[PDB]
Amino acid sequence: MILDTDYITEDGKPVIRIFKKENGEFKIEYDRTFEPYFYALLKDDSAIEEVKKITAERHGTVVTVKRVEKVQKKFLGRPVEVWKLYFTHPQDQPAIRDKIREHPAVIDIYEYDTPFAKRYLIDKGLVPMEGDEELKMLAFAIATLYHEGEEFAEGPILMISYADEEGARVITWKNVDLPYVDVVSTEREMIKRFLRVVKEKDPDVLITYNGDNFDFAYLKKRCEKLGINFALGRDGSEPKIQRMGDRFAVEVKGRIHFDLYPVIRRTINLPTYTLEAVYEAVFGQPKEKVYAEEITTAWETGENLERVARYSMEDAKVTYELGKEFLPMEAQLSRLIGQSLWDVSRSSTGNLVEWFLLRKAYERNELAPNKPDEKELARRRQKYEVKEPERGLWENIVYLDFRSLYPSIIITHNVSPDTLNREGCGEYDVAPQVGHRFCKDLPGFIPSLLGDLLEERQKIKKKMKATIDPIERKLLDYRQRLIKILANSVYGHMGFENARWYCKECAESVTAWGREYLTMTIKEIEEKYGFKVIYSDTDGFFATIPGADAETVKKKAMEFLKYINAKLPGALELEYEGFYKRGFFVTKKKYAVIDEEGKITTRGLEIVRRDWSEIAKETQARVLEALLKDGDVEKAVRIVKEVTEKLSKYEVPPEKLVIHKQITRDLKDYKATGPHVAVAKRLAARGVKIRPGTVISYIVLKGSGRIGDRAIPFDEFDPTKHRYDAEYYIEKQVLPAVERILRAFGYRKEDLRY
DNA sequence: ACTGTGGCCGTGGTC
DNA sequence: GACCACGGCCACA
Ligand SMILES: [Mg+2]
Ligand SMILES: [Mg+2]
Ligand SMILES: [Mg+2]
Ligand SMILES: [Mg+2]
Repeated sequence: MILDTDYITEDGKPVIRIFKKENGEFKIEYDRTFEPYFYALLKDDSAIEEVKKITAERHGTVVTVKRVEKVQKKFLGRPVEVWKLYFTHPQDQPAIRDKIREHPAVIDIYEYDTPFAKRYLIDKGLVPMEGDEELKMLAFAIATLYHEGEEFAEGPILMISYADEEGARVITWKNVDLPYVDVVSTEREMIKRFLRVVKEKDPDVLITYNGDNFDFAYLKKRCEKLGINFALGRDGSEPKIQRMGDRFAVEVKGRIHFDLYPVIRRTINLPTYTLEAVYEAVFGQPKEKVYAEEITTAWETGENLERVARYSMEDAKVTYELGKEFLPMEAQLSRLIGQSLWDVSRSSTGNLVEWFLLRKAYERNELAPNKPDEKELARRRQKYEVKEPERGLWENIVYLDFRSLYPSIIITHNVSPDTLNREGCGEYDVAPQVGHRFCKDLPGFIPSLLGDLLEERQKIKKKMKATIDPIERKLLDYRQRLIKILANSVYGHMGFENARWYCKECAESVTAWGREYLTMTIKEIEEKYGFKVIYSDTDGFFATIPGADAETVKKKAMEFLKYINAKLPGALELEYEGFYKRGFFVTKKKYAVIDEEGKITTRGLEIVRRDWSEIAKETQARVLEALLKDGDVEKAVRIVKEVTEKLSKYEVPPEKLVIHKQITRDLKDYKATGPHVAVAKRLAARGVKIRPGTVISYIVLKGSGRIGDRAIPFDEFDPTKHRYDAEYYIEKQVLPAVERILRAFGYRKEDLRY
């Protein structure tokens, strides 16, 4: 199994290293014969000699074209003759590529900015993370001594914690009597102890959380201060800082630094991304947070240091658990993209798509088109630009959707930049409305690879059902799901402004075909099957037979699938997603349906909005049940009049009136002072410490004037000298919760209260 | 350019 | 009345 590749330099020449793990053994393969290159397209094939003589300067040396060779690659669908230019060293290219491009006889240059070690992976057809190899993993965290006004890492590192399958431990230079704590003399001997542990365990993977920006940079600054060779690399090197945009990232040679933060940040969407919040979201169990000022106070007074020891241990432990949870998916992703786990764990699929396409382009000898320049990226920028669902309560609803609508469209009509308006074909498909014509004589680049992807995904869903190993099944699943994402990302790439295979005509052709096939499918189910489509968005629809039992709907639906799938061209295929006993649809992307087993599902309808109070969420839930499990609209509206009256009589437990709002920043950085902010500023003066991330649990008291002036914290609430604002919780919590739901039923806000 | 972007919204509060 | 800061949805894996 290939972990990664880099290169070093021996006497000015590049030496590819290939870090590998085979049969549980770590190996470094050296390749001293791989040559950097890029392509050039010339006005006349005779001007090659003058191009060979183009020189530049890097450092105190002359940059020369080592050698050239004439090759034939596909470009815009047809074979072309281009000159493959070779050089001595990777770093030669950025110094001479502009001189070759500025040459008059050179029309353009291609594939000139490919990182040398990633180029090696593609040309040699190597795939990271492929094989059986069980990777050894170890996670680690640090706890430091902060003081406001100090430079970064000016204070020492207090504790270092690690965690693996053998447990979680902490190393520190103050005596803490706990069985998972090892005590050393100094911060120096602590960092040295950590280095020994890592060398001893020899992990393939080091897992951090924000290690790219905090942990390694702190360990670095302390190691330079204390003169420690922080030789975490398997080749004796120190961790290496790479800059990815304004972002910083850290690699450890021979291992994989898996920083969880960039992976979590694009897989789940949370208000803030603390380790504790992420562990909560992923595993449901809580994690206590000890703050910088608390850790500093504890270290200085020696009090409650065991609490900081447990927090350090927990940081490591949950980071190892998060690592075991999220690495296999990312490993499958890198195997699919054909790039390193280090790389794919730090980039969005919209950008990983180009690496996948670029590998496909090499596999099929297709000259990759260049990324756009500034003027071109300007012309590609275009401004952002469906019938409202049917009102009422609907019963016996089925949802039918298209299997990979946009990918199937690309494959069925051979949509691709290299097929758009290709002259001299005998068969074209014409896109509705936008009129673009795509050749059908030869398969296109994008459709051909999208076909292999969709076919692969189908094979893997079959092998999934024929696998008893739950580990193997889970990895197959990850692969199948990522394929679906990658195919859609390939469609999206065709519309991306910075995309190499950009093609606006291809993209708007695909949406045009999508609208045509969707409206067609709806017209067929209503006209020839008596269905009524209730709701539709892009690639699926809800529908039922008006006035029909459940079985008649389900059976007649499966018949429509046989009918429409036969009528549909090519890879266009409709499928059956689910049945729903009842459901109502408010507006686009806002609806509620109930599964026969009772499980209710909702689209953006607010149900966990923490912005809201328990009294409002409760009423919303009860209204949904009376609407979907009971079908009584009047029972729902009765519930609303019951709760609004119970609030007005001060008969609702104040505990259900607490509004939990998160403070996002420092109070000094708040321009508009809202109700939770006004409580936070009031608490800060009384002596409390508020900080970015604190939660304010407040209640609104009865009064005129600003809401913030009547808001007190709930632990400050006394039911005998405080009266809550019943009108506020009626008109601005419960009624706004249920108004949009019951406006689709013709009930106006004035019909829901007292 | 996922300690960022894009789209839709709403509300508390100056001025 | 007019406008803004600041949050909540849905995407971006
Ligand atoms: Mg290029
Ligand atoms: Mg720690
Ligand atoms: Mg760092
Ligand atoms: Mg190539």
